[PDB]
Amino acid sequence: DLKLPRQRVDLVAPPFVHVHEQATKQGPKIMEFKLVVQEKKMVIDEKGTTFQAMTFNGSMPGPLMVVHEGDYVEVTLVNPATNTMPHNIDFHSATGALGGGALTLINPGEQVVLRWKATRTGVFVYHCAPGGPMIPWHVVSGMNGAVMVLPRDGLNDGHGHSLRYDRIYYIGEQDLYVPRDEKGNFKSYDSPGEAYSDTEEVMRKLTPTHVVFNGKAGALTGKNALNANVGENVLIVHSQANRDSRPHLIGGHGDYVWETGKFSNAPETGLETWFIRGGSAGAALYKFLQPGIYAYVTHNLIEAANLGATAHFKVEGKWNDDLMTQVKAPADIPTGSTNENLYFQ
Amino acid sequence: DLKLPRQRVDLVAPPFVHVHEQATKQGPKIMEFKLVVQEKKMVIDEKGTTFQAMTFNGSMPGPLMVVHEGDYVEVTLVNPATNTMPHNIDFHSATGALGGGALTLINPGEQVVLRWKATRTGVFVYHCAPGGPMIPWHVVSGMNGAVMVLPRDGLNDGHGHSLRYDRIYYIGEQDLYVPRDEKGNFKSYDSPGEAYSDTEEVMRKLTPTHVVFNGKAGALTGKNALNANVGENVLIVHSQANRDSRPHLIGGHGDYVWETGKFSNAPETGLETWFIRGGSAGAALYKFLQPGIYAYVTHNLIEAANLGATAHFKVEGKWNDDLMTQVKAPADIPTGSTNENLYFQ
Amino acid sequence: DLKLPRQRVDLVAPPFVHVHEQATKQGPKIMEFKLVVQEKKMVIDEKGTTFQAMTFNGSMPGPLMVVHEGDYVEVTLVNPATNTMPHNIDFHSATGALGGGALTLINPGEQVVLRWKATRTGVFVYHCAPGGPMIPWHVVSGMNGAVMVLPRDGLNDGHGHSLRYDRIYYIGEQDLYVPRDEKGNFKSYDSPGEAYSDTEEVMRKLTPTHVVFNGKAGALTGKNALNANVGENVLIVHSQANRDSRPHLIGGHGDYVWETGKFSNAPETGLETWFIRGGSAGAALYKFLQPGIYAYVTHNLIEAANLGATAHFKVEGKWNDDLMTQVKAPADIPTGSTNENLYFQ
Ligand SMILES: OC[C@H]1O[C@@](CO)(O[C@H]2O[C@H](CO)[C@@H](O)[C@H](O)[C@H]2O)[C@@H](O)[C@@H]1O
Ligand SMILES: OC[C@H]1O[C@@](CO)(O[C@H]2O[C@H](CO)[C@@H](O)[C@H](O)[C@H]2O)[C@@H](O)[C@@H]1O
Ligand SMILES: OC[C@H]1O[C@@](CO)(O[C@H]2O[C@H](CO)[C@@H](O)[C@H](O)[C@H]2O)[C@@H](O)[C@@H]1O
Ligand SMILES: [Cu+2]
Ligand SMILES: [Cu+2]
Ligand SMILES: [Cu+2]
Ligand SMILES: [Cu+2]
Ligand SMILES: [Cu+2]
Ligand SMILES: [Cu+2]
Repeated sequence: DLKLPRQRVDLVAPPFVHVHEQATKQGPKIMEFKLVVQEKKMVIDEKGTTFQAMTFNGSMPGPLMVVHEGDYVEVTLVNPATNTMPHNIDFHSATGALGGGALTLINPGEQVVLRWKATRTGVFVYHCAPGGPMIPWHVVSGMNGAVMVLPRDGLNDGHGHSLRYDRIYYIGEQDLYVPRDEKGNFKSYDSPGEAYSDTEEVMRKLTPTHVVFNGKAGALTGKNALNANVGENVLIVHSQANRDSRPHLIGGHGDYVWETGKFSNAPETGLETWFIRGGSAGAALYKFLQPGIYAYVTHNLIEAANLGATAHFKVEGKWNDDLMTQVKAPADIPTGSTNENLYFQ
Repeated sequence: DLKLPRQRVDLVAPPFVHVHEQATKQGPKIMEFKLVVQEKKMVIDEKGTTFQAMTFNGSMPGPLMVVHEGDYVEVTLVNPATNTMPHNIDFHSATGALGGGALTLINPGEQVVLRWKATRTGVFVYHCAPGGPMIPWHVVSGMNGAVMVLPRDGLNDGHGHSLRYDRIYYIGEQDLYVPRDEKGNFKSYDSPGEAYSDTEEVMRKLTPTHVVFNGKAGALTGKNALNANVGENVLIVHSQANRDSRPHLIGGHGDYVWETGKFSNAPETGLETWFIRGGSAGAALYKFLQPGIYAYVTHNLIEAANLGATAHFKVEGKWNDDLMTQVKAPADIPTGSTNENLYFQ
Repeated sequence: DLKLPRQRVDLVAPPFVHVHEQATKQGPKIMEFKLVVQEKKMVIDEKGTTFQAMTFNGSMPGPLMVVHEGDYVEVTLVNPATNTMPHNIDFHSATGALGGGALTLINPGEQVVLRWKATRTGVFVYHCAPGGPMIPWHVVSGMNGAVMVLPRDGLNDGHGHSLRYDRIYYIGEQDLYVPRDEKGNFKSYDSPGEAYSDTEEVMRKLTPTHVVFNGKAGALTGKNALNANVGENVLIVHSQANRDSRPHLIGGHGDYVWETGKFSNAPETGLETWFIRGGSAGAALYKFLQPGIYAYVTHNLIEAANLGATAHFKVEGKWNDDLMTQVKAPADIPTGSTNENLYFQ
């Protein structure tokens, strides 16, 4: 009895996002998405450590889904008979039934269809939540993604001026808890079930062994650096389903930041580092002003450099010597300089 | 020489709150409260683990005290001779003398009366603070609560519209540090004094063994679930005196959230997860739109599911199929479905 | 080809700040600062524990640099030949080249001159960032400070009223990771190089051994307490380059707080505890209303009392009995009192 145009959306693998319009004059639609659970071993660091992962659509994070305020979202969740455990899905964007968790529990070999109305604008987390201690275990094993619900008029700056992005990326950050053997080496398992008890012991101490973007250390570095151009307005959506994060664009700023991730609230301007609370998504706009390599990190630098949480942007364009310049290149300290006279010696 | 009506308030045990008016046309009063320290063993988890607790009024958290801006708050603190240690009280709502800590130090068998003026609106923490390493130890042993100072006109949305709650609850979150024996079992002690040295060693590593609401794992689940009704505006006050928290209503939102907890600042709207900084109280409004069970958690899910930090709301009313509906119940995956053709396989 | 007045600034050791104007009618200048790297052993706690530190200008934190929006900042970085490692500098206030890190790498015996334009107002972190795992190691060894870029009209309250401070202090908070021997005693090293491998193992677990303000436990207590007077508006700038902090003035409030530290955003009013995200600086105003000792802490009380993160303010003036008063000093509990009748017994 819900009589609205339907539209099928094909999701893509993060950090890219499926095609969508920002501002729209189209009325409300039923937007149809399909997610298939996949349990599999994945590599999570540059030394080749492996991990028994559980994913939506084979990726960590799950794909970003984009709809407009007032749309209805109809999700088919599929749990193929190759999987070993029950799974479900809960959307933080949705209202009732534990975000839909209470309506979507499916055994291997089954599927379910849930519909929810997109009544609140912003970016939101979605994750598996089977019940009890299964909940943290599914989420930290990789079963979490995000949804963005745009206002029909697109983003604005909270002072009645429109904001438009040229480019969008979705960075999902994941905390992982990998057991070690007596000698400190990471342990390997043949199934998720088998990893469980040792993993639980690591989770209980609340300290991750890895903190990764897009599912592995180095995933968004080297040849998979993110691309941009001087002058472009880039939206970066950042989610963390379980633990806090402090995103920082090294060499840049957050021009407009919705750190709690909800478009009904005016963004903050000109931030250096912002804060994603565990269990939420945030979004930041930035207009690149200078070419070159930028590092996008969590600004716990131990986690960024040593546990895996660094992505790269490669930005093409012309350098602006007004903003920054090397006045004098590295040179010998002058013989006639007197730094030994300074207050602190 | 302070000539104002006096009024005695009877406190109640959390998560309930003593009777009060929201908006008031009464002038400033002296509001008189009494707190009695109690040291005692308490059960803190579902396996029956016990802990040497120190409390105000026998509860963790201490009772919520509610007054209006401009009131004077006169607190009698009582330390009965059955207790073993000196205690005091500091209010984050108050100005001077370390929030009153410097005026309220009492040995067992003594009492003291402090008066402070409620000049700043919001929710605030109160806690014991005897001096030095005693401070964290008293607080994490349970000696902390909150006070709410309402504007005389009641809450507003920051755009000049009144906000009124139908129902209020106070959730105090507590981090606990319970020593373990060689074999990993939790240790038991006959006095707070005796637990001290082993507890200090656990505190120094900054990782709690339990994170509980209203003093124990499961305290606000089962038969002590919180009650509400579709349509009701519920205020949830959340405090954490020592460590950060990220509250999340599973299946719901924060309609209006004062995450730093101060009513002079306009609330944020439509949050998924909010953030209580350690050493503070926050407050969130929500109007229930759907019946059923909701879980209120910190959205570090390891802490929520495995360390104790989950409460339940049971909400009566009629389900709204517009907001959310199960279109197709769990069913076998169709033989003629082709999920093996999807981008991620 | 940049034709502007130059002005040399002499930095001073934190928590004090070099002389500057708040509001200015002067046009843009080139502001010239010099920083010299110093590697040396420092004492970091009250038991005399030592640590292989790396600093800018011999202090942890580095000096606060103050300029106005539109100024150009020209920094000479000097790495004397007594040091053992390459170092550089990155400013979060600057745009491009990893905040200048990519232009400032200097070996011992060398110096470099970088110029950046101060286009964004607020307080910002600066830190060494040589590349890879060297980055967290340099920062947590002490190589980080802050810069404040003031609006030309000075601070305002976000509702078009001017804010002026009578007094400014810079509190840099530092997380430290000191290795322990088998018996739990802190280990000593003869060089930074030698401490490295053991320090890395401690950093990987993400739990600091010390959390200190101005470079050591007790640095801003006793005879080095900070000074103020009843009636004065004091600006406290707080930075943390690597880990989150929750500042709290015990006995006071944050009258006006820029917790994300950026002056383009209206401050919050009347906070009890605020939140500095790791990798950022924040600023808070407060007008002292009462004389006496105040403690400025991070409100993780374990860290404040047990790991080193407490400073003192000593405030002169007259006590205001209206705001707070001891109505009845500590006294025996009356024989005819009946506390045994209270709801919680
Ligand atoms: O109190 C009525 C009773 O109805 C139940 C049956 O399980 O379901 C209601 O809520 C569901 C979502 O939780 C809807 O799918 C269903 O249509 C609705 O009738 C119970 O939840 C509830 O106890
Ligand atoms: O500098 C004056 C001197 O007076 C003291 C005496 O202890 O107390 C003042 O402040 C108290 C609260 O801290 C008030 O109770 C008292 O009435 C007031 O005179 C000292 O704190 C201070 O050194
Ligand atoms: O793409 C052009 C090329 O120029 C380089 C040479 O290293 O430098 C540009 O950016 C520098 C700052 O990163 C400026 O100092 C320099 O003036 C500018 O030409 C490369 O970064 C870049 O690949
Ligand atoms: Cu699952
Ligand atoms: Cu969730
Ligand atoms: Cu106490
Ligand atoms: Cu406190
Ligand atoms: Cu360095
Ligand atoms: Cu940085």
